[PDB]
Order: sequence, then C-alpha cells, then structure tokens
Amino acid sequence: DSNDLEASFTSRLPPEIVAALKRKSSRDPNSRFPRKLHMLLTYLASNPQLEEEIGLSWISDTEFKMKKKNVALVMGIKLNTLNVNLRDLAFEQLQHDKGGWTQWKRSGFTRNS
DNA sequence: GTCACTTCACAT
DNA sequence: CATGTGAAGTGA
Repeated sequence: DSNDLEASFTSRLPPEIVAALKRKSSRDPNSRFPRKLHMLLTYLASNPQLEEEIGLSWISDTEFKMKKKNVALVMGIKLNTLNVNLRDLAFEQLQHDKGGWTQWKRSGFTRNS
C-alpha cells in the first residue's frame, strides 16, 4: 500500500509538477532539490486537501513543515535520501520529529524563491 | 572528468 | 523509533 499511496498523489497532481519532479538533477537550478521541493510547497498552499494529505506547508513565511514519509513519497525519492538532501543542501531541522511532522528553514528558502 | 544527487547497509 | 555514514552508482 506504500506504493499506491504514491499513485493517488502523483496522479491527483498536475502533469507539469510531476514532470518537474521526475527529471534527474543537472546543472539547471530548477532541477536540483530546493526548487523541486519549493514548487510543491507553494503549489500545495494553493490546494489544501493535498496540503493535508501530503503534509507539506508553510508555518511561517520563513519556516515550513512536512511529513517526510510523505514528501519523500511524492518526490519518488527514498526517505533516507530525502533526509540526506535536507542536511546536505543545508536545511535546518529546528524541531525533532513530533509524530510524523517536522518543521524547517533555509536562508534562501522562503516566500517565493 | 564533474555535478548533483541516489541508494545501500549499517551506524548513531 | 528517527537520522546519519562512507563508499559506490547514475546520468545529466
């Protein structure tokens, strides 16, 4: 069931976003992590049901929160990886796992860019 | 040859 | 349980 969970998600998502997320990372900035993540972020804050189901959103305009299990699902990237990226591209974990949720920030990460 | 992730298989 | 390691891929 941890797979079909993927289905409903990717599926109920606009083909463009998906497409985005599917492309391997190149030197192109809107192809590496941050962007890809961030597009979802702001996409979601636009369609609440999904913001709930996936569990990825802005707490403040500087900090945000997610259920890794789930974002790493949408992004087709394993959980392990997803964490590995978060610290590797320097994101700050500022509140240990609180029942699935975590909140984060990154100096360049915010509002819209 | 380099990036920028990815994943594993175990460690902490 | 949640997270991180180092080495070893893979295709931009």
